[PDB]
This record gives sequence, C-alpha cells and structure tokens, in this order.
Amino acid sequence: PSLNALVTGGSRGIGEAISMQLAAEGYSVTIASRGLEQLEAVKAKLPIVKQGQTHHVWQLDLSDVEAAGSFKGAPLPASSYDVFVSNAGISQFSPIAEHADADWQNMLTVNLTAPIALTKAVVKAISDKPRQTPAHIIFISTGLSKRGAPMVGVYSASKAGIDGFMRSLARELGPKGINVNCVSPGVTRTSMAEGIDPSMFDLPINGWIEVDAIADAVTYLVKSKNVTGTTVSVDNGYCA
Amino acid sequence: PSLNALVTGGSRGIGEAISMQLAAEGYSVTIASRGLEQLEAVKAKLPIVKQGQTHHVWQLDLSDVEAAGSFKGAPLPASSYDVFVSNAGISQFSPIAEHADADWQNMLTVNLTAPIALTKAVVKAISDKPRQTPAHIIFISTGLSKRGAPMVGVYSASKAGIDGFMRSLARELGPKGINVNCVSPGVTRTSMAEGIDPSMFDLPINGWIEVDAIADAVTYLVKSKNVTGTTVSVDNGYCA
Amino acid sequence: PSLNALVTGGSRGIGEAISMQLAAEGYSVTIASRGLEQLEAVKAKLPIVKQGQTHHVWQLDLSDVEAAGSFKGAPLPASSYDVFVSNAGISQFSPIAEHADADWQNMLTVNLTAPIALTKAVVKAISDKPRQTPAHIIFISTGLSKRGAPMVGVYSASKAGIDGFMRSLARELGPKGINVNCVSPGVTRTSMAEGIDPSMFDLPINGWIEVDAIADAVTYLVKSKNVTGTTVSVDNGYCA
Amino acid sequence: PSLNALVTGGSRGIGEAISMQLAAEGYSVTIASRGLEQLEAVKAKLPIVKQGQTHHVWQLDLSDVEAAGSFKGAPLPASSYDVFVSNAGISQFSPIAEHADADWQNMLTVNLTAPIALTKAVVKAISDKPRQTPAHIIFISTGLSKRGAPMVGVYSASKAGIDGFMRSLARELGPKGINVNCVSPGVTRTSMAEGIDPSMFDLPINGWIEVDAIADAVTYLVKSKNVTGTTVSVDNGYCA
Repeated sequence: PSLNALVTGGSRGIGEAISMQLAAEGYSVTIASRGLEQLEAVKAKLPIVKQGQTHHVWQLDLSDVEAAGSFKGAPLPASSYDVFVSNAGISQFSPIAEHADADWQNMLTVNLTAPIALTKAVVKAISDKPRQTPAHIIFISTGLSKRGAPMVGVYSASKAGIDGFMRSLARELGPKGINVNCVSPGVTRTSMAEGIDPSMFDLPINGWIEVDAIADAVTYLVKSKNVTGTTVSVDNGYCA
Repeated sequence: PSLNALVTGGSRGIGEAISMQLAAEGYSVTIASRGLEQLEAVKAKLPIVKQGQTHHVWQLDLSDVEAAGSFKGAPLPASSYDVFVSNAGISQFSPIAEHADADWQNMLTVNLTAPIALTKAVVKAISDKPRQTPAHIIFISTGLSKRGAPMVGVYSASKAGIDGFMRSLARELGPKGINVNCVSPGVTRTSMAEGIDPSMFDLPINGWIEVDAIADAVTYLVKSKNVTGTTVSVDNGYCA
Repeated sequence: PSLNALVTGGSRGIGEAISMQLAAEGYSVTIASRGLEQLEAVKAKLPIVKQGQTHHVWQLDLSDVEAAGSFKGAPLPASSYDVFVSNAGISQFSPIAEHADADWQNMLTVNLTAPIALTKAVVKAISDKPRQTPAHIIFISTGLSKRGAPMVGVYSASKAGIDGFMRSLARELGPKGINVNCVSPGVTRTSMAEGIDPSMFDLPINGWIEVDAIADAVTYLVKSKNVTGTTVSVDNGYCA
Repeated sequence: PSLNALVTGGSRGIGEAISMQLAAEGYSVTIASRGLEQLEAVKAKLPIVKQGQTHHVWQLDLSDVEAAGSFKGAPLPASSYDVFVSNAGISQFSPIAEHADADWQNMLTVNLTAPIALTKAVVKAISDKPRQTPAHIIFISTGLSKRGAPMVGVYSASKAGIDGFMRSLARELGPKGINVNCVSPGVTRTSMAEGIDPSMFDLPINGWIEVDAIADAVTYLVKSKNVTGTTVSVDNGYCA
C-alpha cells in the first residue's frame, strides 16, 4: 500500500514540505533536483510510517530536457509512479527589455519545457496501467500566472504555460484515471522570496505564507478523486 | 475550544455531509433550513467529539430575507459564529423564455439575496471580535457559474453573483481576519440531480460526485489560513 | 432597413454614448430610464442618418421588475428589437456591515433582477424570428465583477451575476441566432465616479476612461457575428 | 503619417487578413514568415491608400530564436514599429504520450519562445520613444488556451504561455504607452483546420469563423487606447 510519488525540487522550500507531508502519509517519495548532498540530507529525514515505504533521490538538472524526458539516472522507472508533483522552478525579476537571454531561456526550460518532457514520460509509462483510484499529476504554479505584474514577463509566461498544459491534460487523461491540477502559491517564506516582501503586493492577508500551507493543498489533492483541471490558489488573496 | 459553524441547507445532500464533517472536526454545528423533522434527525447523528460541543437547529426559510438578516428564530446570535457555510440553494432548469417569474425570482432570492443578508449579519457581528486564526465564510457555488450551459440562465446568474460577492468580501475582510471562498460542485448525487445526470455533460471523469467529496473541500478550507478569494472546484473536470 | 436597438440608461453617461454611436450607425434607438425629460432631450440629439430611422423614449424604473418584464410603457413591443444593451445601473460603496438593506436590495434589483426580466421578454419575443445575421444582447458589467475590491460587495455580486447570466444565455441562444456578451468598463468619467478616482486603483493606464471608449466596444460587438459568451474589457488594465 | 505595423505569419490565413485590414487603414505593413515568394505575393496585393505608405517583407523562421531576437534580416529597425501583431504559429494534435519531441519542441519554440524574443526586441527599441497615443502589441492566441481539450497539450501550453506573458507585459508597459492584448480565435477557415471541424466542438454558433472576423478584432484593438491586459475572444462561443 505505499505508493510512489515523484517530487521535483524536493531538496528545499515548498518541495521539501510537500515531500515531508507525502512521506508522513505513507508515500514512497523520490526527490529530484541538482543538489545531491542536499537531496540525501532531506531523504534521511523523510518519515517512514508504513512497511515497504522507501524514499529515493534523483540527481536531475531540468535544464537538460533530454535527461528529464528519458528518466536519465532515475532510481525507479517512470511506470512506478502514482503521484507526480512538478514543483521545481526558477523565478527571475527583470524589465523585459533588460532580461538576459541566457537567463529567461533557462527559466522557460526549467519551468515549462522540462516539465512537459517529464509529464510525457510519466503519462506514457502509466496511462494503461489498471488502477482502483486515480493517479495524480500536480503542477506548482504561481499567482502571477493569473494576475499580471511588472518585471515578471517570462516567469509568468512559463507558469501560465503550465496552467494551459494542465487544463488540456486533465481532459485528455481523466478517462485514463489520471487527475491533473495546479497548486498556486503566493509569496511564501522561501529562498525564492529573497529580496521581495508580501507588502509589495496588494494582499488581503498581509503576511508571509508558510511552506506548510502549500503542501497542505497538495495533500488535499492527492487524497481527492473528483478534482481535475483546476487550480487550488494558496496566495493570501493575491488573485482575488 | 468548540467553535460554532452555521450551515444553511444542512438537512440533506451536500449540506448534511458538510455538517457531519465539521462536527467530526469538533465544530458545534447549527443547521438551518425549512424542514424541522429532517433537521432534528440530522442533528441527532452529528458526531460529538470534544467536551462542550453541541449542535443546534434553526428553522429558517431563506425566501424570507428579513428573517435571515435578523437571525429570527436562530439558536445563537450571529456574533457566535466563526464559520458560516452558505450551502442552501434551489436549481431550476428552463429555457429563459418559459421560466415562470415566481420560480426564478424565488430561486434568485434563496440563492443570492438571502445569503447576502446572512453574510451581512455575520460580518457586522464578528468583524471586530479578536481571533487567533481567521474566521471562514464559504459559499457553495456550481460549475455552471463559470462555464455556461443552456436552460440554466437564472441559476447561473445567482451563483455567479455569489462568486462576485465572495471575491469582493475576501478583499474587504482579509484585514479583519475573515477568509472568504467558494466551493464549486459539479454533478453530484443529490435531489438536485433529479432532472440532470453526468452523461448530459462532456466530463473528464464520468460518473457521479459523492457528497463527501464536496464536504472534503469545505473541510480543507475551514482548516486553512492562507486561502481567500478563491474557488475550490470539485466538478469531475466540468470547468477544465 | 433601420434595425431597432433598446439601450437602458440612455439618458446620460455610457448609455448616452452607446445610443449616440448606434444612431450614427443607422439604428433606430429606444432609450429607457426614469428621467423622461432628460430622455426627450437626448432623443432630440440622436443623429438621423437615413430614411426610416426613428428614435424613441421609454420611461422605465428598473426598480419595478414587473414593469420591465411586461414592457410597461415601452414605445415598441419587445418583438421589434434586434439589439438590446442592458446599461442602466447603480453603484454603492459601503462596508458590507454598514450597507443599508433598502439600498443594496434596490441596487440588486436594478442591476440584476430587472435585466433578467427585460432579457426574458426580449428573448421570448424574438427567439423564433428568422434572421440573416445575429441579434445582440450586450450587458454593461464592471471590472469589479472579475477582480475583487473592498466596499463593493453587493455591486460586485450584481454584476458578476450578469456575467453568469450572459455566459449561459450565450450557450442557450447561439443556435437561435442571438449572440450575448458583456462590455466591462473600468473607471469612466461619469456621475458614478464622483468621489472615486483612477488613482485609487492600481492601473496600468493611469487616467480616466472616456465614455466613447465604452461605446466603441459596444459598436464593435453589434457589428460582429462570431463573438458570443465573452467579455470585452475596457478598463485601463484593471483586471490585468 | 503612415505608422508601421509588424505582422508575423502575414503570408496566409489570419495573418494575411490582419495585414490586409491594417493596410486598408493606412498602416505600412511588414509581413514576416518563412515563405518569401508567398510574402512577396501578399505584399504586392496589400492596398496602398495614403501617400507615404510602404509595405515590406521579412523572411524569418521563428524556429530560430536568435534570429527573431536580433531582427536578423529585417527590413526596418525594431524602433520603427507602432503595432506588433504576433500571429504566426503552429498547431499539432497528438496524445501527449505519442507526441514526437522534435515536433512539440519546435511548436513551443515558434509559438512562445520566439515571440518572447521578438517582443523583447520591440519593447527595448520603442519603450522610451515619445508617443501621443499607445503603441500596440497583440498576440494571436486560441480558445484552447483557456478551456482544455484532449490531444492539444503542448499547443495549449504554448498559447496559455502567451496569455500569461501578455498580462504581465500589460502591467509592465502600460506606463510606457504600450497596450498589450490577445485575440483568441476559435475554429477558423484556414489551413490549420484541415482535418478538424467546427462540429467536433460543442459550439453555441455551429459554423466556421472567417479570417475577416479575427482581423476585425485586431483592428478594433489597434484603434483603441484604454484596452490592455485583455483577450478578445472571437470563437463562436467555444469558451463560454
């Protein structure tokens, strides 16, 4: 009964929270990102609550679309996964006129192109497997994909892309028993919010969101059966 | 520690399941609707898990806006509530041209005007009360408020109105420590599904939604603190 | 060949501008609102650009749902109309807790209930008339129906309800040759914006919108035949 | 006084229609795409209505991001443009599990990465230029960016990405006198719709949309000054 979950960006931040909660719920968590020693440290702290439950690391750089799509170096085959949380990502703030090409192109690759490739691999491997209860693909998006802001043009594009991907995959994959959703965080207390503050946004709830709140939404989704094609916004009201 | 939750339409269907789950979580639930025999029956089954937790019935016809706004006959004052779930509603299916005025006007009053008056009362009563964590106002909407369909003009209008109200209230009330959201069901196995069935719709997930799936989303929201101004859709991909 | 258009709130503001543009385009315009002498003054100024074109006035108080729904006092029967622009409206700013019941209830009736009744009457009268090109039903909404703000709960709910109504009517009436849309103004230089200012909002385009710009969107829609179920937002980027 | 307009994909289909309309309105039109002889044929057919109006061709493959971002081979400097319509695009229908990588990657690049690069070049060149009325950037998106469908995962992602870009840029660039919007076509009678049919979709208006209808929305937007951050949907109801 321990099912496998793949969580990109599980070495820190929201992805580590997500991985922690899924482990406490009995999932066997594969965490994937670049920083191998950090992934090892997280893996060693993920709880073990069920017989058979095993956690894994995958050193994967999402700049490398071919590696992502081919499950290069992955500890388990793509066919093993019942849950895929696409959480890794990069944010860059710049006027579009001054945004260095190597940077925004890299961000688009990590945030959109590599997730497409990973999703394709997982879907190919699991579409026709029999299941009692739905598999789950969950993308971590951002309030910025739905409400525009200055200086985040390509970032917003990348995540809006994910949202459109999600909607269409939900329609495609519902009849195969795969449910597909986004969780959309607001300003969360992670390294990604170094140099920004919740007060620069027009927020109904004026403060920081903890990583726990984002993982709570993921856990809600993974436990659900009738939710697909949607976003769950955990954003202190930003998109209101 | 037992907080008070008001659930309109708590005597059957989705409202019964929401009441059962809030009660399991420790809330003292007041259920409000017309049918006194059925309200007493549900009250008797609501879980008691915390010392001091007690449930209540309120015989209330939401076509009487003045009774609703003044908490006429209520067991507790509006000031007592930390959760209000506005669930009661009527649905009518008709070409607009043939929709009897008395019918659509009563549906608009139950589904939108009465919830505005209830919400006013609660907000006036609780806005300045000190709270450690936010109070919750949660409206039960429908997929039809976001994606149009034939023969549901006024039903859609009433629930889209609720949505609009929700988003403005979330902006207004966030600084007062009240979070406001909608949960949007799809075609769920209730008395309202005399008339319609999941096959009439093009659904990513075929089949009926059970009432507890809708209540799961309400439960998730009540336990959250960083979610406001949103819809949680539990619709089998209807709005995807 | 002068087609007939009905514009509620034609006596000043947006509705006057809409009436002026449709008259310059050759429509025979019926302007409806409470101020009969004001309506007569506007009708006397509406351009006459071809033979057969005639304008008309309707003294109509949208607080009276039955008068609206029966076309009481209308100069032409509902069957005469090819274009219906639902423009008249009231806005009220208040904290929900302090919003006087007679005021918000009247605003809900003028902005939502009366328009449903007018729309029913028109649809009943023209649904089965043969048409070479589509008839148009166009509601004037507001950016606040899509992006929440404080102090506008019931105003927002009324206009969001119009949006929901529009989307369902577009689905119901497209196969009958009636296209149904909204135009959504932002802060426009009318009597409604006395005491507010474009600067209170967080606008990409920081200044006033002239009533001409709203009318231009209505003109575009009335000449269109493949646009239905949509909002055309003319809001200086409010909803961006 | 002929303003310049850049139209990608101006050799056929919607882009040809847009170029024709802008040319009849007095714009000097640069049409850009791969097929040079086809471009020259269209340029020869573009109306000349005004002294000073000149049309131009640019051979540009949007699979080459560096070419696009550098204006390689362009007839005029990026600083010459008052209107940029990003219309070129590719659609591909496939189950995601079977969607060839070279195909979906090239689609993403032509639909999203290369328009980002072009936009960057235009914005850098014109941001600080003095203007009496706004410049316009217009992206051609699709109903599929907003309402999911099976077999169009990456296509939808690419266009939803453009929508997210658009909303961010509208916020960024509004204060610079640049308005930014999308036009969203439905099933339109072009080479992209060979194989697909309006009857495969659940349409309020069951028929083909002509290219003229899409161009009419573009024309409306180019003549507007208070519209930014929005989509104009010309989709026969698809998104309703």
